[PDB]
Amino acid sequence: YPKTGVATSIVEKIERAEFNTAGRKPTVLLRIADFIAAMNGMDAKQDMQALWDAEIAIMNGRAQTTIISYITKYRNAIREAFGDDHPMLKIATGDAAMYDEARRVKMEKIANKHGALITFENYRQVLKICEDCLKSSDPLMIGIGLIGMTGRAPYEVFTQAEFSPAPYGKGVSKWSILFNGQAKTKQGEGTKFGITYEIPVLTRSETVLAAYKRLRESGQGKLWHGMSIDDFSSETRLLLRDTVFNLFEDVWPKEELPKPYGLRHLYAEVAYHNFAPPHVTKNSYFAAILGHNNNDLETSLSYMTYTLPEDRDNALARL
Amino acid sequence: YPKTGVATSIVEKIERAEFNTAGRKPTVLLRIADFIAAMNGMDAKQDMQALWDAEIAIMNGRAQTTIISYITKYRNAIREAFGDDHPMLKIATGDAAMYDEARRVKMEKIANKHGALITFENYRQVLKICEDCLKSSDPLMIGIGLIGMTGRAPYEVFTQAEFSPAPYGKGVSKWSILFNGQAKTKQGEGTKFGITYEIPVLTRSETVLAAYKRLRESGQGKLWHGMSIDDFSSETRLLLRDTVFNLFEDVWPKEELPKPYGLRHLYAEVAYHNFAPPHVTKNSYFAAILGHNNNDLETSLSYMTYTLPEDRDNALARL
DNA sequence: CATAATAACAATA
DNA sequence: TCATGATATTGTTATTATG
DNA sequence: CATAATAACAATA
DNA sequence: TCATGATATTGTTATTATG
Ligand SMILES: [Cl-]
Ligand SMILES: [Cl-]
Ligand code: NA
Ligand code: NA
Repeated sequence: YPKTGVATSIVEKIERAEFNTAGRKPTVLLRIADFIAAMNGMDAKQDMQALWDAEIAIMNGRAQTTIISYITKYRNAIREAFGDDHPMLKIATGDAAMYDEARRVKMEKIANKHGALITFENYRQVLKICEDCLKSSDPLMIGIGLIGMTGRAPYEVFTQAEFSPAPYGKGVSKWSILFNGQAKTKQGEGTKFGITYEIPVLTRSETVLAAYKRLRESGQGKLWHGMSIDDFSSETRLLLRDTVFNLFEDVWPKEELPKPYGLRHLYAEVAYHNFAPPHVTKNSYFAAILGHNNNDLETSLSYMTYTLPEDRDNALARL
Repeated sequence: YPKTGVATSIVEKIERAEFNTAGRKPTVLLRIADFIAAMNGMDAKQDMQALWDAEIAIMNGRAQTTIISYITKYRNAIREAFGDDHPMLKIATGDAAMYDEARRVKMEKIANKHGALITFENYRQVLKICEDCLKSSDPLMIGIGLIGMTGRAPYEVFTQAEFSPAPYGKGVSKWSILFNGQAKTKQGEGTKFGITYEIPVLTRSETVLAAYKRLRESGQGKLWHGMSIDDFSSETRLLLRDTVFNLFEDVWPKEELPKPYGLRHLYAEVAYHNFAPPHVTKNSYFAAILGHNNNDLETSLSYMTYTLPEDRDNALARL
């Protein structure tokens, strides 16, 4: 328990923002910096409570998810400046009802999607487009194609993925590769953090591996590699978004706009349709190929979004 | 907040047990009765804590699930004698780690089953046997057949089920009926408590309805109707168990012994295989036909236990 | 000289 | 299963009384 | 006289 | 997503500087 410290990343972001040619003012980051600064020398939890109450009063008007995210930012700043043992971490948090309601809403959305799956009629054209993106010389395109083919998250694909040949007996597997660099694990001991596991691919493994080699050895590929989530977001998010919008504009199901992470969802589906052994559930297979926490099947629920046109067809054959 | 009261059901069970021709002594019920008796006049929470600590010390040696169940019994007794506002309800409970570990174990079991589904090779013979049980004159048999065909829980089937014709446009549906009397709802406002909803049946609806009419109008049927869970358990559980063991001894998959609730599991599976529309997930369909809480998909995980031989076959066709 | 009856004991949803 | 701090079911076995 | 750049704002897993 | 009290990602839009 120290009473002194500074949140380096926020301050650096501000000082970096002092040379902005355009864009918003970093007001939130400013408030966080001022918060941490005012925290220095504080010992009375009453004062801490008052401060955090001021901050809470400021965030009034924002959306629930937004407020939650901001709270996450504040807490990470506190951890960065003062450590995990600071008492403010017992004060600077959301009220229980907030997280309860967030959970309720999320589960409601998932439950709604499960009762109204979207028919991905042109999924073959999408997969085709990704496979075409594999051969492009534009690193972004190759990345998108890799999101489509390996089903790895954008951050994983662009910043930290490790793809390698998967041994099939005494040879190399054609329809699967080894992957390392799972994201969002939070370094849980039951997670795939630092674990190399085998995943299926929706095209020949040679093409995937080669394409990833072309991506890594690229200039933008060497710029991307090792990036923090903020760096990657600020650098690529909107461009990737626009490019994805434009690529699949006319083939994506009209119930929704084509977003990058959708390619992950679809992947799972297609993968399950083609490679899943008969002794496993859809939840279990999703959980396996997506690299989820040990013994978890609940996260998989979030990925059941589409239904394949053939499944739709023969589910109408049986009737 | 009163300090006086008696748990009527326990005492009545004891006084009823005073005329036992055979069987164990009601020691647990005795301890609960003595507990409630000693609670009378208690005002100091320290004393309450000491008492419940004595009880906890007694239960040492039992299994975790057992201790949990016993705690449930104690709490229900406290609620019966003193009401929901008694402070002992804040003391007479399990420590958080116990329920955490229970959850962990349960989820681990489910996750294990999801990665090793059992091939129900002879499920057609089982369904056939149930359909045969529908025409029997033995009410128990009819009940079993109804567990197999309607997929309703034993307690529901024998004690409180309300089956009725399901309207299909301007007529009666052949492959579905209306059901009322959902169990285990705990009267949640998002549950099917007191709700009549439509369920699929694995044989013609006429046969089901007729068979249930023959069951209800029976003597044992009129004895069963309206029974508490304890009454039904003590009256029927072991007989139903033995009969179920004997009926499906040679056709049930050899990975497990044939238990009544299995017929529910299987039901779901078969139902999903035959009736599920293409726009819904297996989780959602299970949740729908099993009558689960609103927006819940997690309970359905517990019912994915078997895999049908045809699915096994064509999952090996695709390979 | 042995079996059925009962509730403890236990696991599942 | 409903809620996420537990309860309500379903499943198994030791112990007891009894010509 | 208008567009791109940036971080706020927001939702998903 | 990992844990079940939240965090780490991915997705959207208002605001700002700038010949
Ligand atoms: Cl293909
Ligand atoms: Cl059939
Ligand atoms: Na919301
Ligand atoms: Na256990």
